[PDB]
Amino acid sequence: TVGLTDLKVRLVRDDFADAVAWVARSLPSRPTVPVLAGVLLTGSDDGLTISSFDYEVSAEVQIPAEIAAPGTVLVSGRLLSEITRALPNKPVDLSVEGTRVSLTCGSARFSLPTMAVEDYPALPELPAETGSVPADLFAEAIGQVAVAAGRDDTLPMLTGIRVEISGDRMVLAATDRFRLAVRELTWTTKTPDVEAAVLVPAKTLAEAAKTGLDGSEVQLALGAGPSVGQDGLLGIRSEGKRSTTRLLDAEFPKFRQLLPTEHTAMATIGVGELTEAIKRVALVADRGAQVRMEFADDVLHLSAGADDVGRAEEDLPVSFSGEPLTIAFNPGYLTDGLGALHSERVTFGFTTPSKPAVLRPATEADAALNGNGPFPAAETDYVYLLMPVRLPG
Amino acid sequence: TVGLTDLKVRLVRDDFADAVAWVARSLPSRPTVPVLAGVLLTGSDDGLTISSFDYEVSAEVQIPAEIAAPGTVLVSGRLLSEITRALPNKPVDLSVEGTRVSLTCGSARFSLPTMAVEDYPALPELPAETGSVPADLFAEAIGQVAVAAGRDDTLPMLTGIRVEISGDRMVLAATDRFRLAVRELTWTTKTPDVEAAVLVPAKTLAEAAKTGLDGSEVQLALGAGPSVGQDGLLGIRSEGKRSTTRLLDAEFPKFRQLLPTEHTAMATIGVGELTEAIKRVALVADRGAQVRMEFADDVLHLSAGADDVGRAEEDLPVSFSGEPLTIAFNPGYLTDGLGALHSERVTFGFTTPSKPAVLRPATEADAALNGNGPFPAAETDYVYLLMPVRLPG
Repeated sequence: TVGLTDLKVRLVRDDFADAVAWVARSLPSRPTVPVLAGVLLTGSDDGLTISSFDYEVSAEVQIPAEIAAPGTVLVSGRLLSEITRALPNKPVDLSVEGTRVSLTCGSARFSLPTMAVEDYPALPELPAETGSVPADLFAEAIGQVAVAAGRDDTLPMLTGIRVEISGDRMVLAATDRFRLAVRELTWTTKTPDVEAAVLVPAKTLAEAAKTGLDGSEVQLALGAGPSVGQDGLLGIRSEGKRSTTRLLDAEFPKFRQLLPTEHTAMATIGVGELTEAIKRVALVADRGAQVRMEFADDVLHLSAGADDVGRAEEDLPVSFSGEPLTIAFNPGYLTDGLGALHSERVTFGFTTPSKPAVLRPATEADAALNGNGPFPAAETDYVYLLMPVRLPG
Repeated sequence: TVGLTDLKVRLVRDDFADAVAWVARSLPSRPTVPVLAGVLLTGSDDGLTISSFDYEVSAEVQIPAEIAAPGTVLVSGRLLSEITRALPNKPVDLSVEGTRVSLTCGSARFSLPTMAVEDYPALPELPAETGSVPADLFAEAIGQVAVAAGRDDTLPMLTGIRVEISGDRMVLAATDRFRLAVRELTWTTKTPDVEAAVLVPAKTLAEAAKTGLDGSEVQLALGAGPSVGQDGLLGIRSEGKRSTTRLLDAEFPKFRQLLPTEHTAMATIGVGELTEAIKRVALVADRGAQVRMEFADDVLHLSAGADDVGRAEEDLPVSFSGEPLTIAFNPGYLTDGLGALHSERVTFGFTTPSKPAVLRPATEADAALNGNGPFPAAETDYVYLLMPVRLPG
């Protein structure tokens, strides 16, 4: 709450820099309201609360700090971040001089102008906790799904990652219209028979996955009972670094219907070698490119390029089964999926050279797979559905 | 010379990739004549000559290669570079199919279109050798001087580095109008009493310093006797990688006159600590910045910034001597010089807070320097003359 006192605090660099860092990354890029570019520093009760709010993304962290006089100060976020990033490891003194915010440290001294906290907005209080998730695994999931998230703000449906809860099983899924990534993940709920679904901004969720899921556990807050998701914001708290994200109004397109049941052809090949081959063959093509995969008798004839700029073709061995095939994909999307599998060997589920193709981690179940087909699809944890492209004609 | 035969050659990746690399970096960025974007591959006498010419920069290298049929082929330089950069370590087959240039390697095969070598220009034959220089030391010099080279093609005088020869002593010097870097370097001449001076494009010379002076010695070819420099081009050969650079018509401004004789004040301080302090204090200022250095009683009060965006100040110890001082410089240029010294301790020669300041490596001769002054200037190997800036008023 507002403090009539002028702040006066002592901190340690490491803590202050880490906090100002994680809070600075969550800042926007100088938006309409200049005040939003500022960072809030609320010193009280032996702790310094560093906060930032974007009317969409909230970031807050508290630090142990020897308080000499409480207070609240708003200061340029980017400038604070750079300075703190350049401070020596010596402890940091921080006082207020009316309209200035003196920051002393060793032999260096800084004097930043105080931004009008009077105009600064509030900081949304996070919703009621809904459950807990493992950090590294959760971040891995967000990373695997966000790969196929739409990055055009003119199509909000794709701009987000759908987070679904159903007991101790949640489902993350995003799509860019051509690629559709899905990932099941088991967690812990505080509402036993909770079932809900929400669309989170992919950029912000991925942003938190890179720098927020730093602890051993990550708390997810959406609500309680019938109010799960009703709050309209998603809270994420880990290691005292708690952040908020306003949800997307648009609803996610029905995606489960798009997942094939049976696969006409199936291929299994090493991720690394395939990726290298795809990049190699792609270098010939220009920006607008196309990787052609001709599956025949456990051999993949990976061709591409045109007769004007040049054409490339590389032959690789493959554990193939089913009817032969000649299917074309986008090199970028294909590389994206292969890189998101986080597996040592990839399995492709092909239906039609014009219908979508499944990319999922290989399983020893698929190793014992030979016949004419069709073949049932496996229930892998992560699946990447890529829409192929047209062939020369 | 033109070969009626269609080329057919076998090489090893490492050699071919290194050659195509060094020759590709010397290429322009798709200039007026598309043919210039191509790379020349002349296979003859057990060797493949990879060449490229920009009507200004020439790059040529020869590789050992099993020739099955000689020939000459022109192919897209960037495409060749990327492909060769992505080839496996297996040997590389290279044949010509009329209008195509098939390149086989292991399981991968490429087919690039042949560019019209009929329109390709000649490759300037290098001038008569003038002498030899140590590689690492020569590159170090070019790097130390090029730091202060003008990068605006609308002022050719600054666009180059002046290379002067006088026996076994050469002098490299460049200037950007505000910073003026000079470097003396001893080499070996083939024309005993040779004396000449030339202006080389700084971008191209630095380009060669990063990737051309790779051997133990670097040969410099300008001419012989009175024809030294008359050729109009500079040849540089090392480890069979020989390159040419067309000289600049504009003449270098008289710079020796600008070097002060006596210094009113002198400072000696560690490079690292000073650099850190300058960057720290600079973060407060915006793009258009200014580092203020107040030298007083072996203490440097390094302040900067304005009362609107903020102001910083850091106090450092210094081995100072002479009249006190308060001088301002540009943070970028100052950092550039300090980084170009390649020394552990820097010595500043100050004359007037408005006149240029000298930055040169510190010497134990300066360690025994105390008095009112003036002080004579030392004849260091490298000197960086920085023009200060105006103070608030």
